Amino acid sequence: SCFCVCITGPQWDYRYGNKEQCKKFLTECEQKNPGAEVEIQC
Repeated sequence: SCFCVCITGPQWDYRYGNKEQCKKFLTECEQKNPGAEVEIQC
């Protein structure tokens, strides 16, 4: 099970899911938020 993160200033988003869902989360993070701080760990 993976943990992934998309931080945009004071809005902090997190997901717990499988690797496919966390890869999707980071792709969406990047499309919406080019400057986000990110993490994936599985």
